[PDB]
Amino acid sequence: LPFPYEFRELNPEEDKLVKANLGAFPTTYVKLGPKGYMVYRPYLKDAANIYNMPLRPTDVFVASYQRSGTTMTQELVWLIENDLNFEAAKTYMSLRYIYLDGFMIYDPEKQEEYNDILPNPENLDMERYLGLLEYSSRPGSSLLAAVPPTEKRFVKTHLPLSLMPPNMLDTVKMVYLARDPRDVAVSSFHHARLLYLLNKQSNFKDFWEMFHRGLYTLTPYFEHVKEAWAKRHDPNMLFLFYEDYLKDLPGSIARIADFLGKKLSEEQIQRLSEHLNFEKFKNNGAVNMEDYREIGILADGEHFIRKGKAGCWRDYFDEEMTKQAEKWIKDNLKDTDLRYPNM
Amino acid sequence: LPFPYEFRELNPEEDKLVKANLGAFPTTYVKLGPKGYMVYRPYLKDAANIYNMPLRPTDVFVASYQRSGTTMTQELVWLIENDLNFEAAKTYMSLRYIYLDGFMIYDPEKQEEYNDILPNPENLDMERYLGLLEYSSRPGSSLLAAVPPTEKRFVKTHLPLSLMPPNMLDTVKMVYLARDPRDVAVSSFHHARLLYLLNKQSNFKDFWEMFHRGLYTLTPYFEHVKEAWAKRHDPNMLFLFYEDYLKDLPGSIARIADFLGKKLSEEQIQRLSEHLNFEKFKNNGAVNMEDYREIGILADGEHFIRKGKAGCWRDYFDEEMTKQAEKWIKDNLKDTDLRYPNM
Ligand SMILES: Nc1ncnc2c1ncn2[C@@H]1O[C@H](COP(=O)(O)O)[C@@H](OP(=O)(O)O)[C@H]1O
Ligand SMILES: Nc1ncnc2c1ncn2[C@@H]1O[C@H](COP(=O)(O)O)[C@@H](OP(=O)(O)O)[C@H]1O
Ligand SMILES: C[C@]12CC[C@@H](O)C[C@@H]1CC[C@@H]1[C@@H]2CC[C@]2(C)C(=O)CC[C@@H]12
Ligand SMILES: C[C@]12CC[C@@H](O)C[C@@H]1CC[C@@H]1[C@@H]2CC[C@]2(C)C(=O)CC[C@@H]12
Ligand SMILES: [Ca+2]
Ligand SMILES: [Ca+2]
Repeated sequence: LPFPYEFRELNPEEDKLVKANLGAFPTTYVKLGPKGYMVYRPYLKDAANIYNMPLRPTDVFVASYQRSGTTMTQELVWLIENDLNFEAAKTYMSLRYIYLDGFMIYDPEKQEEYNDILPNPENLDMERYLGLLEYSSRPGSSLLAAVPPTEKRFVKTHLPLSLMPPNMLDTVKMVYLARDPRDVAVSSFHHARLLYLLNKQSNFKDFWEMFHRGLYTLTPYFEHVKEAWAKRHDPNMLFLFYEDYLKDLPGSIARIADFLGKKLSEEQIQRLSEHLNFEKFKNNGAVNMEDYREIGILADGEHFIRKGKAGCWRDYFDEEMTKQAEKWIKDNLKDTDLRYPNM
Repeated sequence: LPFPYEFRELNPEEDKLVKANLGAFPTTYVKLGPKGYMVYRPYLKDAANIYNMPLRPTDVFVASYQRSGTTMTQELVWLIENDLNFEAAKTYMSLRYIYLDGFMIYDPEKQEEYNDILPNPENLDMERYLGLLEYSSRPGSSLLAAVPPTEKRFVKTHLPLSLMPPNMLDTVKMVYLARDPRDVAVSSFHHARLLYLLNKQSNFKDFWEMFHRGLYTLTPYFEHVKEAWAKRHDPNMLFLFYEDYLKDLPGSIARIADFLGKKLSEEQIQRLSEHLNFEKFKNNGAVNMEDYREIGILADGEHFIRKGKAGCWRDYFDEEMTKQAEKWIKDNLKDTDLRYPNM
């Protein structure tokens, strides 16, 4: 099966906005497909392979537009499939899951350019840093095909459904997370600050400008959610809202367990929910990627697991931005049954 | 005289490293003085008293950074002062010497927490175990003041000179032992394993990391040795190298005897050297503290008197560690006349 998509460069206006906020970061973008999904240029080298990647009936995918509850979901899905063996789950999440599209953010051609975004390149633990860069050079497809058949493959991706094998849900199970885009925006802003992707001179309004305009990584945001929403009633797709994890963690866990063919005891569900307690999780070395800070690539006062709250976007949007966001959500939810819990 | 030192908590980075290797052990550390000597928290309660402890012209101290030849030296110094009465030396070394700072490793506040580091707490001889804990609760100063004036006091300590009465050498005699830090590191690692101080999951590279970085008990290592080295000329200080005990035991014994005001016969020196034979000493119940194993607090395959060799650090350091250790020693020996025999 051939790759049915053409890519396109950003036009002058789009390129101006993006550069003004992300120009310092080495990697550039291109829009892919008819919906114009923003992908880091390096994604193109593995695009056809991903679209045609061989799937296995045992594969399990945790998909979502970034910062929507992926990490939490991965931990839950992993423990449940592995009979709540919390002990075995103490290994790095990055070793337990393959980040299908994680590679695209790195361009080997510009290797020398990446350390220049760091306040102090000199403090880097080079062995580990170069180690990271090498891993990031490996296309997702290869990482997946590498896993032996007698080992259950856990996949993490932020890729929209239209870029992966169509009908994939006929073979694999997927848990897709969606979150209020406004909160997603604030979390993505900080995430961007965490890894030095955003220009230090840019602020949140700038980021929000790129975001709702479909000029940030893997956006248009709504097209992304919509594809998954449409596959909501499929037996192998479990569409969940990040907000529900907060309002009723126990309840979400039951749904995930059932979706995976497991019946947990009220006690087991309780044990899992406690394990997912924000403070405890935020301090869980296996999932917070704090070891990245010892390597030297994380910014001061930023963490992968941040605040873990819903609705905090009100502390970042001014009157104008607020209305602009309302109109935007309004327009994209018009003539669809998609609705957010907290909205 | 007031205690001229302030203490300081470990900063986040330092605390992370330490905890990762010693966290399971109940007792915590703090850095003391301008040099930042690592002391177990409980040391603070008796710090001022030790700094101001009353000394006696008959007192004799055997000092050193741990695992540098203290025990051997204690036996030699004791026999020589007691007219080679080998018979009277058959009593426990712990009863013949007061371990000035031995107490700091135990915190009565966490009494319940200590037995939890044992594989089998249930096998403990409780009477003796609680007996140990009680003795360990007594500050060193008190143990010393307790000894009657008509009895010669033998003191053992791993405290640097700057923490004891300044000018102390004006009253007491001290024999200070120094050993190649690399070998000291390997011996301290095993010692740490012996008493269950180190996390069972940590390995030697981890320990060596803490060690040369000044994050282990009574380090910075070089500052410790340097203080004693500077007083090497004083008539009441005898600076010796552990390595010399191996290359020329008879020769070291003569120096110790002369330092103490005793003239031994070539035969007496010979009798002493034989008494200090590694195998024989390692099996000497009065100094190997094997009775601690019957109590139940020693780890399998670990002993106080281990290999008794010099240079064996080469079997524990990999190429990188080796260079890192070379640079480190290089830097601390720069602009000083301090030199190690085997180096
Ligand atoms: N155990 C947990 N409970 C609640 N929120 C959690 C969590 N672990 C992570 N999060 C939150 O999930 C978001 C990250 O999403 P993802 O894992 O998909 O990248 C962050 O949102 P915030 O930035 O709002 O804090 C993060 O703090
Ligand atoms: N009679 C003896 N001859 C040689 N080395 C001895 C000895 N008695 C003890 N040692 C060694 O001295 C070190 C202990 O030092 P200290 O008494 O100051 O704590 C240990 O080093 P190793 O771990 O290298 O074997 C130990 O085996
Ligand atoms: C590219 C970048 C961020 C830019 C540069 O510092 C190199 C690193 C290499 C590791 C990457 C990281 C981005 C976030 C990634 C993709 C992860 O979440 C795991 C691997 C991480
Ligand atoms: C604290 C600890 C080790 C931790 C715990 O098992 C209690 C014992 C009590 C006796 C201590 C021992 C450490 C080493 C000591 C200080 C000696 O060398 C003699 C007394 C010993
Ligand atoms: Ca560079
Ligand atoms: Ca206990």
